[PDB]
Amino acid sequence: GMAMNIKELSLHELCEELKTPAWNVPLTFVGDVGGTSARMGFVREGKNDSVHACVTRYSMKRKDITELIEFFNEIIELMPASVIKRVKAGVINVPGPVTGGAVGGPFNNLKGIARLSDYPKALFPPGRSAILNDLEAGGFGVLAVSDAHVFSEYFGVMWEGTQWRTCEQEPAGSVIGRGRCLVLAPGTGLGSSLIYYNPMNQQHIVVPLELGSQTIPMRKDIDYIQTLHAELKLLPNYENMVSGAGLEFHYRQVVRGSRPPCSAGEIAKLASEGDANACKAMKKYHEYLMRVGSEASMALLPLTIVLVGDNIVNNAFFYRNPQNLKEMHREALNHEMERAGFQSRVTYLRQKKLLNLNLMGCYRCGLDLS
Amino acid sequence: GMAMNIKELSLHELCEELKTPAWNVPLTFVGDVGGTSARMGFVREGKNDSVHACVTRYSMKRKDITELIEFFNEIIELMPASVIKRVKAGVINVPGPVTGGAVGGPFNNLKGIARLSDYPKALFPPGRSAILNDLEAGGFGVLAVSDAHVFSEYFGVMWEGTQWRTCEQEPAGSVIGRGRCLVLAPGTGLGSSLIYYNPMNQQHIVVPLELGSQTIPMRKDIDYIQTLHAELKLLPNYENMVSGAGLEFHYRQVVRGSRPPCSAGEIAKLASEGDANACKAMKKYHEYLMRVGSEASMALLPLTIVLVGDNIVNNAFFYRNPQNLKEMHREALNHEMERAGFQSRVTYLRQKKLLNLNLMGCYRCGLDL
Repeated sequence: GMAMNIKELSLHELCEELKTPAWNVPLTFVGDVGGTSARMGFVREGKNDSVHACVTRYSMKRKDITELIEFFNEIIELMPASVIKRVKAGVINVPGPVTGGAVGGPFNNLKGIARLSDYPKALFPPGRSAILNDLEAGGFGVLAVSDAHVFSEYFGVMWEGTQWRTCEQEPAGSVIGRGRCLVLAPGTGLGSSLIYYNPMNQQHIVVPLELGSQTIPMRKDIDYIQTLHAELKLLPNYENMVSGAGLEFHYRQVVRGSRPPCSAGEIAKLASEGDANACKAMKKYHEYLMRVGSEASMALLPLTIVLVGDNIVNNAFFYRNPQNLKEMHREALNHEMERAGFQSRVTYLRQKKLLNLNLMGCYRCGLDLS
Repeated sequence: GMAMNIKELSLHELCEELKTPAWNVPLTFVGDVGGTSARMGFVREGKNDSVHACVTRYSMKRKDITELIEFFNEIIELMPASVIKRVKAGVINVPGPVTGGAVGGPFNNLKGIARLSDYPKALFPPGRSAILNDLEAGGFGVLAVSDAHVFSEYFGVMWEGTQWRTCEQEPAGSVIGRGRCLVLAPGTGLGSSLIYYNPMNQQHIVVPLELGSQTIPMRKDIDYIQTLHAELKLLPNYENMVSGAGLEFHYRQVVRGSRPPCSAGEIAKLASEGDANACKAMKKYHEYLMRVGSEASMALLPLTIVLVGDNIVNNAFFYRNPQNLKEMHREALNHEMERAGFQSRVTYLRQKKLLNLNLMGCYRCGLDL
């Protein structure tokens, strides 16, 4: 009964899976491309707008984005032409910027440039293909979850803002809402995209952002910011406070050289076990994330803010704690324009169950290419 | 030449104009509705995607948006049946929020709620009508200028960024460009909208923003910001620095009591005459506008930033001064992320010719229907 089903198989197994009756339907080709590995295969529609994907993991051995073409051709050389003929769209996500929806890179951990024109037209049909940024795909993934009617399975409400009930009929967290949805991916970095709903075309549009690189506006933390400024030799941006590196800094500031310096991972682990210093560090982290939220809540007027990614799912213990919710809520309203209720109109949600949003995003984006 | 013409006429004269052969063509009804006045009439297409509007000025004396209906009915009762038949679409802009392109308000300077359902279907035909927010119309107006091939007539390049040449072959400022365009409207307030470009279908989409209400992030101006904080009893936002009130503040800080306070109008006038203090005040204003630009250049990665509005046109003397332009440019690059060239990617343009972008936006939106 799962609405979102991903099976990871070998290439030979994938080829067998595709010849089963259930897969004798329109297919979308999808590729989730990370630094070390890529997951690529086919997505089909199921009962009740469910989504079934069958992908194969490929190792990016050469650390070269051009290697994707060898994978594409390997699939075309192995798959019967008659299976590939039912491919109606092709969309992949790459770990870097994309011009048009065609030309991807440069990348941090990979050589070369992803070019859609260099891809085989059999997996990437002309006029019905795209290369997306990871957070654009992420944001399309959020739609796909909404579309498959199981938003409440994958996203929990942290708190409901005042706008939700004036704009939406269903319970908060049961759908994305026909209103702007800001997606924040607080993990090692700070990924941001705005999902816009256009009334004039009956369509939701995913807009990648760089919220994380804006200079932190101050509250009553002048000294705290200056400590990081002196350390980074850079005027701090949100990502500086909301990142692995930021968490490590928050920890250092808490323990004041009375306990060893630790990593992001260790800090989160300690925090899950109730270590007060590590928890305090997490709170500082979340204080700065709520500042991204409060300012963007004003700049972009979102109906919702959704925190996504594995880091968020794994840190559920922080978001379930009612005390942490109150402190986050308080900070998310900490803005002069809260006097007119700008910050309190926004519903905040957190991803509460693991899902590769990118794969699903590739799928969902493909549906608008038709 | 003149590919974008807006003529302001009396109602009786407008009525005569519309019965002349040149206007015997599909028409769009348009209304730019502000706090004090409304401009409303008809737009037609001409040779080479040219655009011709005839509008009338209505006073919003009663300060009530419902009054628009009496204007609509006055136009229908006076205009020949023959002219009203040619209306194919009807779009107006209102100075506040709008849901479902239909229901507008509540407003800060006007009583009541704008409802498209109440409006006469002869001026607002079914399935071909909308109510826009002003910044959205503004943003559509920019497109309309681009569409009508005369971007270069209405907008001047302040400076060309690196990105423009990587996706356009024609001169910067000749078209809006296949990329995001951030519209900033520095006037009494500070309006903002992002004209998103969707690469997958080549569509420009107008997304209203509230960039002006964001908390100013610091550079080396901690003390300057605190001076305004202590005055406003509010942590300052961009609009606090970039507004009539902000300009007045800049002037006060420059003269430090030595001269009585002047108004924004007076400050601009003095600055056009070469008054050093007034010029310094305009520098300060523009310093904070470029800070909106530098931060938004990073958050929203635009291909262009376009400064629009009458205040920008009327202040051309400031932007023509090349020392002023260098100072603005330096501040627009004054961001940590300029080390990766993010601020330098962006082409900055200023509106250099008067044109009611909202009326043209209403027009352009009524073609996307």
